[PDB]
Amino acid sequence: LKISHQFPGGTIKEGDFRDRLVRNFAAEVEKRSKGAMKFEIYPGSSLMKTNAQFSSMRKGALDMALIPLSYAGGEVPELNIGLMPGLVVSYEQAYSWKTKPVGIELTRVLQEKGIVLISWIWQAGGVASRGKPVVEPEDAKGMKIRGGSREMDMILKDAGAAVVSLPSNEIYAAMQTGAMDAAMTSSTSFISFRLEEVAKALTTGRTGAYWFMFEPLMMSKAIFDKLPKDQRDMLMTVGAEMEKFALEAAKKDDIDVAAVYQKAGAKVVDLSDGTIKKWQDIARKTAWKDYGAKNEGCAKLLALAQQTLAENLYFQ
Repeated sequence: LKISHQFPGGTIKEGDFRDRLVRNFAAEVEKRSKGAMKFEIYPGSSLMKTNAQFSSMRKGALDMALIPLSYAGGEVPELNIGLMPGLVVSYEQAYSWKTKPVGIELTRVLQEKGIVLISWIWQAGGVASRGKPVVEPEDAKGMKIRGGSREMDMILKDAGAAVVSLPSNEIYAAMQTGAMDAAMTSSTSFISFRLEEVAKALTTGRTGAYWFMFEPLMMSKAIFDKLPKDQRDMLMTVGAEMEKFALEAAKKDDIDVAAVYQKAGAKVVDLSDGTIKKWQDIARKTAWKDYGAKNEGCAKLLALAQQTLAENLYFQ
């Protein structure tokens, strides 16, 4: 079975946690299945381009991939929820989605489009800038910035930025060549794409973040459904186990990224609660409106996601 992703390749012990994750997944499924299932890992878009992975899975042309979900928001607008500030406020709350109505609905929508959710993965982010740190939304005014998704970019546009769309594996080159002023991506990516080589400032997620992206490990439903039940169950069981690994790895990178950039000479700053709320309040007026209005499926997912915000405040 092939597993494709856009991130740098490494080993089980060392590298981009997403690459490590899928190698641990493969290794554990292999161990448990005793050779019945074997895997081949294709990092760094070595199998196919980043934007071809999702559709290939849907068609059964690609077995598995780990991809930012919202990259597919153009063909399936519902998926734009994968990066949309204000709906996710913490890792605990974001992972809680899985068994709640919002996660059940997201899973249902993906199944209808030919996709199985193997591991939930959420990642906090930040902003790297070729000049001043981008901290407050108003800092984006007049800058050209890659937000990472339609809905992140709708917020940036409101703030007066010009926005640029590209997959994160293309950030390094775009920053290098001055095609943009700043880029948002995950803590892990800031490290693995070596963006300290092409920026002077980093705004981290150490004291919280407004940017959280869903980057799940997924599998073609056409392929998954043809496998024997015992193998299907094993993929799902091991898949769920990977989520604790992703949780711990993303949090560690949220911290470690700061030291990487400091040692490289960058100006490194964090986000206050007040600043984070400013970005989330703009999201409600812009992104949430754009998303909810797109189709009834989006409206439904937005409503269900909002319940998890209330649960986070009012339940224990």
